[PDB]
Amino acid sequence: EDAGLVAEAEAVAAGWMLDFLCLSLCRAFRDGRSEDFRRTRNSAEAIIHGLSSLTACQLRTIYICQFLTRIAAGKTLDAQFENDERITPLESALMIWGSIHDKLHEEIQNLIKIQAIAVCMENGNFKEAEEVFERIFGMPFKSKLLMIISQKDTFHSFFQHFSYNHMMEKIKSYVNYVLSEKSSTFLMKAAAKVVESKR
Amino acid sequence: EDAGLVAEAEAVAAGWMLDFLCLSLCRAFRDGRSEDFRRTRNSAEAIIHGLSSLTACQLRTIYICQFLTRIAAGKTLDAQFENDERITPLESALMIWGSIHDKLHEEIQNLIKIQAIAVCMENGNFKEAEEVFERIFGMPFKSKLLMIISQKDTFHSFFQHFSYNHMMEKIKSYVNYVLSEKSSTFLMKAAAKVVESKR
Ligand SMILES: CCN1N=C(C(F)(F)F)CC1=O
Ligand SMILES: CCN1N=C(C(F)(F)F)CC1=O
Ligand SMILES: CCN1N=C(C(F)(F)F)CC1=O
Ligand SMILES: CCN1N=C(C(F)(F)F)CC1=O
Ligand SMILES: CCN1N=C(C(F)(F)F)CC1=O
Ligand SMILES: CCN1N=C(C(F)(F)F)CC1=O
Repeated sequence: EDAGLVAEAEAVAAGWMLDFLCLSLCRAFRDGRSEDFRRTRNSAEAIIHGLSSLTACQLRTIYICQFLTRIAAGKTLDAQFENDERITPLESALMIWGSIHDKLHEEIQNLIKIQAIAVCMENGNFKEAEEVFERIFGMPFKSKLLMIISQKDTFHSFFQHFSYNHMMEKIKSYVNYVLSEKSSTFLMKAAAKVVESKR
Repeated sequence: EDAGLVAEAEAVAAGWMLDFLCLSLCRAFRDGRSEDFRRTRNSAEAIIHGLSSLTACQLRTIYICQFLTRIAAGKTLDAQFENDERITPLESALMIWGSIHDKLHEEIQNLIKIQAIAVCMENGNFKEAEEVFERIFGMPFKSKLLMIISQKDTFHSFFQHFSYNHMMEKIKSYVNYVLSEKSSTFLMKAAAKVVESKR
């Protein structure tokens, strides 16, 4: 047995597992299956430790997984992430997005920027909403948005175009493109072939 | 797309990933690669959540993984496991082993029974050594073993036959049999084929 060849095969399999888990995470996110998403994300983070050197495609795959994790936790009331990063999950999703269709990219970017503030207002945390606003936008629009937060004007018309549902719809359209690109990756294709043979 | 067929294919892939991770864990245990073992074990525990119904073979695979985890942590000074289970890792390995070659099975069983006491003595925790003895053996041999613990006779000749190294050697021989049985499982075989094609 050659330890070097065994290690290379383990890295090849880690690559296959990463694509399979990204495809699973994308489907769980699209379907709103939060518990399945939570389990798949735990598996993706563990499997990613099996790769020490990533290709450009593999880097894109791990950042998509990290991005969807932060979007899925967008309205969380758990302070552990913010205690570590000193920013909210939607702000972290924005940092990832900023690296990784320029029109769709810009639309998602602006929806996340506004919703990073709006989810704080929805949760009744207006001090955090103003803190998020200062980190993102620290202009008449900026003054209007500052007045909205100041007056706790959670249902201002500004949020009809920049809504939580519009952010989720645009992100899900992007997820459908990731789903198509990865739908024929090795592991899921072999697994689907096994299932189709039993019917 | 059929959610039912997608879920079935995810369970098929979880089965393949479980066998691959068991094979990896066995090799890391045999090689003494503790950090690789730690990462592989984290991946196996996450992947196992993708199966809700296990076959008899899959149950054997998860219990082998759980068993080797407790053998690998046999000399641990971390109290979190004992705080939860109120037993030591070697005692938990014994519980799993008791369910999972009757001669080799009995030899491993008795080596773990003695070493569950001996690792406590090695660590200078003789109160735990006596507590482990009472849980396992609570007879002249029992009286001799009780006197050994009482006198802190860590290097008594009794431990030459029932040594830590003999326990690890017998367990590694059993691990080599698991390694052979799983060496041609789907995922590692496909991965090895990819690596062999690049040379
Ligand atoms: C319905 C959209 N959605 N999907 C989520 C998860 F967790 F499944 F990815 C959270 C979330 O808001
Ligand atoms: C940086 C840690 N991490 N890894 C993640 C994933 F999904 F890629 F495994 C999500 C996440 O927060
Ligand atoms: C699910 C664990 N987790 N929480 C994160 C965030 F930001 F979404 F809250 C990142 C991360 O790894
Ligand atoms: C050398 C034998 N061995 N392997 C171990 C691990 F962690 F790699 F599985 C711990 C241990 O005592
Ligand atoms: C019962 C939790 N657990 N799962 C393990 C493995 F390896 F099977 F994933 C080891 C372990 O202690
Ligand atoms: C590695 C985490 N862990 N520790 C265990 C033991 F018993 F070995 F200490 C079981 C388990 O799941």
